[PDB]
Amino acid sequence: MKKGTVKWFNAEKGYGFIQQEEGPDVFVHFTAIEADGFRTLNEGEHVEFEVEPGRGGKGPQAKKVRRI
Repeated sequence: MKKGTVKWFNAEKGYGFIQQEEGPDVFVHFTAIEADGFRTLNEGEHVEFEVEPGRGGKGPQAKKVRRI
């Protein structure tokens, strides 16, 4: 479970990318976002994300994303 700001979140498509203290971004999708209702984020805002192995194309996906 990592927490970081979001670079961009396409609500029209259902995908986004988050960047933690590490460095690189993460693969996030509406099928991973963990919220109760509106699963839309805002660029510049903080949000959590649980990077998983066989979940995202590039590998690390936001299996567990949170709004912050």
